[PDB]
Amino acid sequence: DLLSKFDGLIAERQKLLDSGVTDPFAIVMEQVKSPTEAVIRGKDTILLGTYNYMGMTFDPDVIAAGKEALEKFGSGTYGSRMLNGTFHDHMEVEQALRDFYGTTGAIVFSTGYMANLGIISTLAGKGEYVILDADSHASIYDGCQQGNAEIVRFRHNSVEDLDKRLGRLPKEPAKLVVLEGVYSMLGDIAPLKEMVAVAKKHGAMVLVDEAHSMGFFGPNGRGVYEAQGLEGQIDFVVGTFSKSVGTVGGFVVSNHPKFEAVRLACRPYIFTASLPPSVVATATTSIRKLMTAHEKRERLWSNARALHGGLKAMGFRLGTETCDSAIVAVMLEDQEQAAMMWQALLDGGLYVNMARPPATPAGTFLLRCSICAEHTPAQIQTVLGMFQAAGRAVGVI
Amino acid sequence: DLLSKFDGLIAERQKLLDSGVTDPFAIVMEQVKSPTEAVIRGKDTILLGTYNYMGMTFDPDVIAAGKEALEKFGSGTYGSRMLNGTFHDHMEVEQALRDFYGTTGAIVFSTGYMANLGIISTLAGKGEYVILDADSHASIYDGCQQGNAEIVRFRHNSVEDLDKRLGRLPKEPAKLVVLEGVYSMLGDIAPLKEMVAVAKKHGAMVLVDEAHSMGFFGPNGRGVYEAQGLEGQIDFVVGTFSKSVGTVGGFVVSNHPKFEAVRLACRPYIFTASLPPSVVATATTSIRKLMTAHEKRERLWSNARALHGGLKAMGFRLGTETCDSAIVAVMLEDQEQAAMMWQALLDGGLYVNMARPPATPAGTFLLRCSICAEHTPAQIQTVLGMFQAAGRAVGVI
Ligand SMILES: *Cc1c(COP(=O)(O)O)cnc(C)c1O
Ligand SMILES: *Cc1c(COP(=O)(O)O)cnc(C)c1O
Repeated sequence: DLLSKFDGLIAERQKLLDSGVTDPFAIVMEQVKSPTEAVIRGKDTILLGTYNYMGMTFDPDVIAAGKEALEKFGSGTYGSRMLNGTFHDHMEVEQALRDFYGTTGAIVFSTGYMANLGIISTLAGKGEYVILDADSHASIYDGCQQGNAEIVRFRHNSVEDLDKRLGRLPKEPAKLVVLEGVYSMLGDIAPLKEMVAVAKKHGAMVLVDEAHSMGFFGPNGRGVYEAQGLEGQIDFVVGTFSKSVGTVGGFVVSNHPKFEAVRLACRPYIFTASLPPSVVATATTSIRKLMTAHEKRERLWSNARALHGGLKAMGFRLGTETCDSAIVAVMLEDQEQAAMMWQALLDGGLYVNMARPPATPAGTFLLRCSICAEHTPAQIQTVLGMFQAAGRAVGVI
Repeated sequence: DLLSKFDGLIAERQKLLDSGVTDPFAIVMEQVKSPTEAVIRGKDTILLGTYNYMGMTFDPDVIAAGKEALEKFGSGTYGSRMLNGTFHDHMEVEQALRDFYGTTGAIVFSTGYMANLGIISTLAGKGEYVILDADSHASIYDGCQQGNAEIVRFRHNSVEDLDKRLGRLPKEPAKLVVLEGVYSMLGDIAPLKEMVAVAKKHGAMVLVDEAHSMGFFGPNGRGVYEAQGLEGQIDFVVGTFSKSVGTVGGFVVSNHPKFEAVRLACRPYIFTASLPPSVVATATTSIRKLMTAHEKRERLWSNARALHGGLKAMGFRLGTETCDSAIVAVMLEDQEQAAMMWQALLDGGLYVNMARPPATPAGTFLLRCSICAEHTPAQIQTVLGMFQAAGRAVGVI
């Protein structure tokens, strides 16, 4: 029947479960103390495998705004904004995004995934081109699949191949180059300055996903593009509320004068219910605080550099030579070593992300650490000690 | 550039704005009293254009659970359930859905739109068939577009054409018939009993969307399929939290023994952040209450029948001969009459949905009333009086 196609996935998964102890795909946090600590399998555990970059999820203003919105506006919404009306909160979160990014346009979506799906599939039509890195996020590929444009992959992280591939396309049709500021697998950064120069040379529009940079790259925290001096050169910036902001949602911002027309045409925007009052309230409050969260940003980067430098010094192989983002990736030799290391860390009171094939390329086995602004220096030292102990015990270092 | 393709939509929209007064695509509820009343354009307004069927959005247990979840678990989540872990609330809402539908399987998604997008595109692969009503919801069509299956439209509401179209397909490949219980445009009901018999005759699996029926069709409130005696014959049921439950989210339930494999393959499930604690808490609490919300169900249907019967008696042309759902559709003669009627109602203190081409078929111009369990009999009488007054003033009756 229709599920026979999954027999292979089912068998593969079971083999993988049988070879390990804890199922990394079924981690549950049973109680929570903070953005950095929860109980997992009955043990107080430092959280280092989650995307709460700015530790906004327990911010007292964020929480208060969510509670108040529940009280005053209820648990849900009337339906589609366009068809059934909305609370004023939606206009307010879009204004907050305009203010955050310094743009004339902002459109909020129910998720970051849907923001990418919708914007890519709506902007590029039949006969047009979407040009993207070979290792682009799934949501970006899914937007290409949802649309009717031509797809043009370029070799991962290659300015030269972007240039060559773009230059070989027909000149007249409109083109969307889609880039990510941070490559999330290893935590390295895209050469956006150089790539955007290439895109503009070929007359393409540029969309940059800044999901992994919000509040901590660039003078205003707008992202890698801002840090690299590209203010005013990026046609569209897509992001999410689910990493730095601290709730669900997606958005696209732009200065394009016709940007509002996207609401008229974008099916994933039109055909879904608007976000609940509590969600919009937490997002708006968080976004406004992120504009000036200098202390959080400071701690986030200090913590990231401490962890990166500390692990490097211990002899771990990292995904990056320098600490370039809030993701620190430890590279292991094989599937078993990665699982044993991950398990040792978990058993000792540390949760990190494990990434293995086919989620990563064959031959790449990672422990990915995502730093939080609310990690303390002591916690980062504890983490380093836990890595040292597990790494020695397993034989990684 | 990439937005030149919207020049037509932009011009059309502006012409439509110029011909009316209030923009029906930018309705804002500035303050809220209840599920049935808000301030719109400074006026106390009865809400009859929203999808809050069971009035759960201000239920005191629902609100309390949302507030408590914010306090205890914060505003957001760790990321993807599969990759970054989750709170136990996600397993709990899936259990609530298993209990609600009496199924062995339940998978929650970030939206109903994504549940349809994901399940359709994941279940039916290359060489397989998705068979759907010509007037299917956009999310169902978008799932077809996201997937690589063959698409097979059948004539709207035609058991005979479903049968004929199915019978003419190659026999061996697996097939998904996708049906909606309630046709939301006019508020009529699908002949699911007859259509499911046809699907099974041809060996197809059946997916039914029960977004417009949850808590008020069938002995257990499971949907039109339950009401029509199809318990145990439906392979998959898809729904949303955004109508009856009172928050955002989608789900699919099933008794298929391999249903869990969908998590391994379904990209819109994998590549998005899990729903926030407050959202999951409000959903779980609401779903559990909906299992036994007999009083709400009673009022909802009483209100629907009162409105339908009352409008019919006044001489309005309705989309249905009998009151078959909680959507009552008033059919108007032309674009202008619909707008004038809608505007008169709004100005007088009643908000209903207006649906016109190209959202409806050319020649169909609707005012759609969506009833709430928390409407009072007095409010429904007030609504009838408002329709009578506006209809006379505009010339509809
Ligand atoms: C996180 C992320 C997403 C998904 O955002 P959600 O809000 O979790 O749906 C999509 N694309 C990119 C590049 C991301 O980083
Ligand atoms: C309401 C509805 C949807 C959308 O659900 P959201 O949760 O608002 O995304 C999708 N399909 C059908 C048939 C619906 O009725």
